[PDB]
Amino acid sequence: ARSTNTFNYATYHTLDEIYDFMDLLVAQHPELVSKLQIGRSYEGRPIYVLKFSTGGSNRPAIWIDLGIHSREWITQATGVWFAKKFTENYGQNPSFTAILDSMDIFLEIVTNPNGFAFTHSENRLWRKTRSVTSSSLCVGVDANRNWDAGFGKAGASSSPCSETYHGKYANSEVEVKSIVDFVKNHGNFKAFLSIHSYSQLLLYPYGYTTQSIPDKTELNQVAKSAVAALKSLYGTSYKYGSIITTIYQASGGSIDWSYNQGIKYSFTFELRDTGRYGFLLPASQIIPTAQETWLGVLTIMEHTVNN
Ligand SMILES: [Zn+2]
Repeated sequence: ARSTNTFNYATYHTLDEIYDFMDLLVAQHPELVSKLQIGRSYEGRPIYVLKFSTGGSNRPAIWIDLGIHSREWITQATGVWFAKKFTENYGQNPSFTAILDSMDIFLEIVTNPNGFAFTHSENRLWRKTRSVTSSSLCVGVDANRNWDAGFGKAGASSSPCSETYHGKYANSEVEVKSIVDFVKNHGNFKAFLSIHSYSQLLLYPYGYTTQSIPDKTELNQVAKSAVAALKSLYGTSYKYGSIITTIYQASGGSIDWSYNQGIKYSFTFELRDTGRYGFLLPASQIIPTAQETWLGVLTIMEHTVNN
């Protein structure tokens, strides 16, 4: 509440608390962290990105988004923890410090702020945006089916009332197009990580196609390493693979898009658990989730700085 050291990372928070936290961190570490507004949500909420940088030009960067599906509360929670951890670990952990000395990290903690507020206000299990309009009484888009990556192919629904509605057209959702513009403008993203829950998967492209990416040996080996790393803290077991082979055909996804933009290190995380609590993960599992998931992200970041 009054500092990042006082903020309770072991509980779920509302939108206003997470936004206030962003200000606390920026005030506490003005030299390392910048808050960027890359857009406004459908219902006009600021869309915020935290930039961690040690200086430089337009340094190669890591993108990280969390909470694009609003009900996956473990992701926004992890996302606050990560932001603190970046400030803690800089100059303490030789490895994280070599990363920030050369690369920037862009972290979007609440990708889908309207959906998030709605999970607090009215429906805990809401996952879509809150865009209206058309020939429908149904609200919102699945923002992870809205990307220009096999948009409107099988693996996404053309029904507005669907939980997997893709939207009217690729990048209809302002929460998506804001990211698109942001990353295309920057032009120097090397990794792109989207954070989801649940089922304990690490996934690389594609969802939308059975085509093998050209980088599949490397991405596979990276995913293997990062899952090994993650499991080392608490024994938490992930599976890894391409989206389409591991789950099922899915179109308009984040990672397919970023990989098609030439961002090679494009991974999605589905965090704990495997279905005991599902989206309603106990607050007592926040910090352990955040701590292990860090070891997996770190591993990918290392690989990135290195290739
Ligand atoms: Zn999700």
